[PDB]
Amino acid sequence: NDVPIIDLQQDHLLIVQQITKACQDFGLFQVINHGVPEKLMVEAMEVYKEFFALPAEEKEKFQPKGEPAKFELPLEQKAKLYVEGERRYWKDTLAHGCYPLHEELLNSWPEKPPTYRDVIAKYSVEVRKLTMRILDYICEGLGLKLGYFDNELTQIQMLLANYYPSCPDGGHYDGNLITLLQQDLVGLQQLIVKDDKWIAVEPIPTAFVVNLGLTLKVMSNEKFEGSIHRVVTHPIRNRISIGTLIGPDYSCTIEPIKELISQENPPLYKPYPYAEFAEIYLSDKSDYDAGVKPYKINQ
Ligand SMILES: CN1[C@@H]2CC[C@H]1C[C@@H](OC(=O)[C@H](CO)c1ccccc1)C2
Ligand SMILES: O=C(O)CNC(=O)C(=O)O
Ligand code: NI
Ligand SMILES: [Sr+2]
Repeated sequence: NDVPIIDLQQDHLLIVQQITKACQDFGLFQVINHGVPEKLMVEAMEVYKEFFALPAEEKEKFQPKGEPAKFELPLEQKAKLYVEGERRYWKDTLAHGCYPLHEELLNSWPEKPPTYRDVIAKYSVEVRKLTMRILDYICEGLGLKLGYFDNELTQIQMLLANYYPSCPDGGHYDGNLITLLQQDLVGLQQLIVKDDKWIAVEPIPTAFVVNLGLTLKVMSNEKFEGSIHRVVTHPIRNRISIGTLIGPDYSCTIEPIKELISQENPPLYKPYPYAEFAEIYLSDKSDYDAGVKPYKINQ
């Protein structure tokens, strides 16, 4: 496995160097000793195991007008079941916003299992906290002031809990800024561009896989790579994974961070509305970066 595993209790400068190199080379890495309670990660996975085992009577409560929603605008934050492209569906996703944790938002979350709201609220807070630490390591690697992304660029925090039914014998960037993913079974693969080859991202049940989204690829002016990754169906196990997809509010304007831009390293994208990007990203799957192709410049 060539995917870096970065221990967040090493000396501070080694963390920054390792994260920086991973962001430049792959756009994907794993973190361990990351400060999120292991007992909470286990409880959250147990919550989704139970949720996906509930009977139809419960699951229908998350299916607007009798069927799962699609990832299409407007992308609401209330909890809903989603599907995304059929295969030989292939994936059920429970998704909802998590930030800020409002009463009206929490009130849309599952009531069963009865621990869902307490466990997943605590998990959201912890995963967010860790996500903001990692962005700050990225700030130091890019030479940006700490806290640069602690604003509307991280205003939206979508939890996407995925269930992949087994089959005996899908690639994308995430369009947002940064994603943390918890898994405990093989199935996640990263595209190694230089070989045009898919490789396994080893499942470490107490680690988080960190992958950079298209928005960060653009804002770093391609100093950092976004991760192109996919999931292959498990031949034996139903697989569950928990993604926390953090990024801009839909009222944001995305552009290469001006402080990174020079005469020698000009901007590679013009500014665009995130909401306009989001529409293309969700609709046009003709290429991985179709969402940002209309904004490319200096090529
Ligand atoms: C596998 N798919 C991919 C990634 C997750 C899942 C569902 C969809 O991605 C999203 O819905 C996220 C939600 O924040 C998104 C939506 C608009 C703009 C930026 C990011 C596409
Ligand atoms: O489920 C996995 O292991 C990977 N999930 C995704 O890439 C996603 O939901 O965007
Ligand atoms: Ni993804
Ligand atoms: Sr139904």
